[PDB]
Amino acid sequence: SEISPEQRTAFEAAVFRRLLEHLRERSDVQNIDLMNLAGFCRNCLSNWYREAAEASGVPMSKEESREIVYGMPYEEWRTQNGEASPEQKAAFERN
Amino acid sequence: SEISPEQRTAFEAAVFRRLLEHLRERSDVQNIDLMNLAGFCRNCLSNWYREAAEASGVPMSKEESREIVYGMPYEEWRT
Amino acid sequence: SEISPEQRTAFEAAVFRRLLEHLRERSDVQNIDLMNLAGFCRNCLSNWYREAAEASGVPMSKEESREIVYGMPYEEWRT
Amino acid sequence: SEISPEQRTAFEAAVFRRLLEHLRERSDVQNIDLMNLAGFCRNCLSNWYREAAEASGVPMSKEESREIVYGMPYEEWRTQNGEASPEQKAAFERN
Ligand SMILES: [Mg+2]
Ligand SMILES: [Mg+2]
Ligand SMILES: [Mg+2]
Ligand SMILES: [Mg+2]
Repeated sequence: SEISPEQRTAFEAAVFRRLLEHLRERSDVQNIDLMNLAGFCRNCLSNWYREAAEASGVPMSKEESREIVYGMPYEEWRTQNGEASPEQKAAFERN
Repeated sequence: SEISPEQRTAFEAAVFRRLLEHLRERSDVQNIDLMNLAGFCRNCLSNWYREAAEASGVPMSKEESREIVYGMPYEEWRT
Repeated sequence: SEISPEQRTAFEAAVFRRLLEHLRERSDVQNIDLMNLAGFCRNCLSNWYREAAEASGVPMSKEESREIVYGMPYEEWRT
Repeated sequence: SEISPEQRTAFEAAVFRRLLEHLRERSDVQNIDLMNLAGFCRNCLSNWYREAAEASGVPMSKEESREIVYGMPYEEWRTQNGEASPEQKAAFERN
């Protein structure tokens, strides 16, 4: 019921980590499609996180913030691109 | 690294609040299309937030979580 | 095993149609609660069906897929 | 647009395989909770699949149909039960 500002922040951070989980398992969900649809993507998330750290006095590169959001160097992730969609796996890769 | 657990929490929470704000301004983006593309929507966000509070020992209703994500009662947003 | 690819297709399709039928009769179960519990709902089913048709070379609209899953126009079900 | 009965069946089977994927990745989603909520679970799916095979003249045990739905012997799956929820992983297993 009655929650502290430290609880609100803990719940925001944790829900953010749930989102990150989720975008990592929906590796098929393209950033451009996210961009086109929703005006953000995993890159906007990395940038906003960078902005937050820089405002807190923590210097951080584009690629450091991306490793945080992606869970691996962004290069390791986007070269793990080339792969069938969930609906194409289901259609052709099973029976 | 040199970034403590509590710095991460700060940055993760700020980024979440910025997402929330950005979804409030992109009110033209339908939960349905977010769901069909990405497998989550504003209702999933409210659900994950509620589940986070529960996981931390704080019970919370479906409507409380939605108030938080939407920045208003859900039914007022539904308009 | 002794069960061919085409037997599987038969059985998988029949089980899907039985699920569909069972969700039509459990119209008291809200898409929202299905979504918050299981991470899918009747709208995800319609979306997956549309994506299956697309994956097979057949374009299909959001409303066509929903007609199939709901057994009626979505808006008529929304009532 | 205009689709054959063989296409309808192919799309039903494939959407069923997408569901099965999904329930396998949401291994945290309990059958009882599914039962309580929705009047079905992964066991009802196994049973219906069994009924369909038996009607097609294919004998199949309770446990064979379950291996089909679960993707592994049901024993290997339910002993891989005891594990933190997604929200508890996010809360306590990260920073
Ligand atoms: Mg972006
Ligand atoms: Mg959702
Ligand atoms: Mg859904
Ligand atoms: Mg059941």
